[PDB]
Amino acid sequence: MKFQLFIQPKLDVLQGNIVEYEILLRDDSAVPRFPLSELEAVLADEELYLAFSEWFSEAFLDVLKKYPNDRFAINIAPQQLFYIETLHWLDKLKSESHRITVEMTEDIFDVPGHKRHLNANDKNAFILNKIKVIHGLGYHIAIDDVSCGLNSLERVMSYLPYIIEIKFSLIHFKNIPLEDLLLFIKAWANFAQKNKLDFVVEGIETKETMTLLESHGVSIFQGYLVNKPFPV
Amino acid sequence: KFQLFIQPKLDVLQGNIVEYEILLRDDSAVPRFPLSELEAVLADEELYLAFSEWFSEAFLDVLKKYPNDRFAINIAPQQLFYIETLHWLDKLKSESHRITVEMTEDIFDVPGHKRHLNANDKNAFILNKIKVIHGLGYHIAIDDVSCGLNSLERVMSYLPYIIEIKFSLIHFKNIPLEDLLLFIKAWANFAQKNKLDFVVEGIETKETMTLLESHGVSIFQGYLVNKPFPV
Ligand SMILES: C[As](C)(=O)[O-]
Ligand SMILES: C[As](C)(=O)[O-]
Ligand SMILES: [Ca+2]
Ligand SMILES: [Ca+2]
Ligand SMILES: [Cl-]
Ligand SMILES: [Cl-]
Ligand SMILES: [Cl-]
Ligand SMILES: [Cl-]
Ligand SMILES: [Cl-]
Ligand SMILES: [Cl-]
Repeated sequence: MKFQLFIQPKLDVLQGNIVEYEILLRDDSAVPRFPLSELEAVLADEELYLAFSEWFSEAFLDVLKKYPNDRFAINIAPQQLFYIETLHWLDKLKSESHRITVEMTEDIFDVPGHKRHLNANDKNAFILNKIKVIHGLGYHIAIDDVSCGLNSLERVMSYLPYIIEIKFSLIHFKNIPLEDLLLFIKAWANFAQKNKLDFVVEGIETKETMTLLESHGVSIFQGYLVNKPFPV
Repeated sequence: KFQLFIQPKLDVLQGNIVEYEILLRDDSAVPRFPLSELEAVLADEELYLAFSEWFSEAFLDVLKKYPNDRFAINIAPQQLFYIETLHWLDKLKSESHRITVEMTEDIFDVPGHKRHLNANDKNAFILNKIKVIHGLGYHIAIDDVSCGLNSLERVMSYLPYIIEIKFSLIHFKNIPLEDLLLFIKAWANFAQKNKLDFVVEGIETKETMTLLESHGVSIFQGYLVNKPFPV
């Protein structure tokens, strides 16, 4: 209803090649924005979540068909994993998982009501299990926006068996002096290397910035330029 | 079915008591944090009122017993959606000048009457309550940074109102210390740049301190590992 898909090509900072396309939810707005309140309303009702899920999986499959040679990243909030429908549509798209990355978002949404009786430890176990399942289906799993939301180092550590990628988004950290932010970037870069994970830095304004990040010992990673998403 | 423990916080280098932390425990043969019980209380306003009345009175008894010392209490951000929480912080406010509110990294379910708020409006509502607590003169610490929801983004959002950030080695057993040390150094610098106090908890012994120093963790309060006990 109030929903549509956008794509953001993810462009390598140094040579500008398209590494993958990320899929983004947007509203039907004058100027489309992420539909935060609408997705939360859907997440709070199993029947609406089922309709949303049917829409999303079909629309996304249409995109996969239209670009059959490329990798697609989709965003899934951990709280989505409390609905079996989420895993059911990942299962139905599983012939394409070799070219799909599931970016687990940093979002803290209200847990669907039929799983609210679980304590905090049992909730984390349930989610980790579902991440196991997604990994088992052969999706690449990435942690999105690390050091944001609930994507703290502890969480990244719990997900670690099942992930291939850590993403750090400069955009989420505007007001931190870069020389201060650089120490967190260096920490995550080293973590990624030690654990044979790909490290991605998103929201890099120019190649100038790359070199900037380059002096202060961030050696191995993929950088993505800032660019506007657009309708699919 | 709840009781309070205290954990004296002991300086790693000279062993003095910096402050005492108040910890919730159940009535078990071996007491543990009563996670399920506290979540059930958080899910029901009437039980939360009754728990709040118990807690605040019990904690006030403690304060009277040790009138010269600083006490740290843990508050989960979701407790801020209940007006009762600010009501008892308001009632204890004559002592706020020796109380630290440690905002925990917990992700509990938000009380039902505030679930209608979108994620942005929920964050603003918590931030407003933290402003209030800071306004009452409490010291506010962020507990267990880089755990739970206490990510760098959150710490940034809390920043005007905090004086302390705490990093707990205990939460990160399986990270090789030379890798963990880069995160510790990042937070140590963040604290200095922002004139926050940096605390590293869960230091087993004095050698660790040298390590921390050799890797740019210059100014911090180290705390030893020790057992809490009934108040
Ligand atoms: C070329 As590929 C590893 O993104 O499927
Ligand atoms: C010396 As003090 C501010 O920790 O009571
Ligand atoms: Ca993403
Ligand atoms: Ca604490
Ligand atoms: Cl999205
Ligand atoms: Cl379900
Ligand atoms: Cl973090
Ligand atoms: Cl506690
Ligand atoms: Cl660990
Ligand atoms: Cl320091």
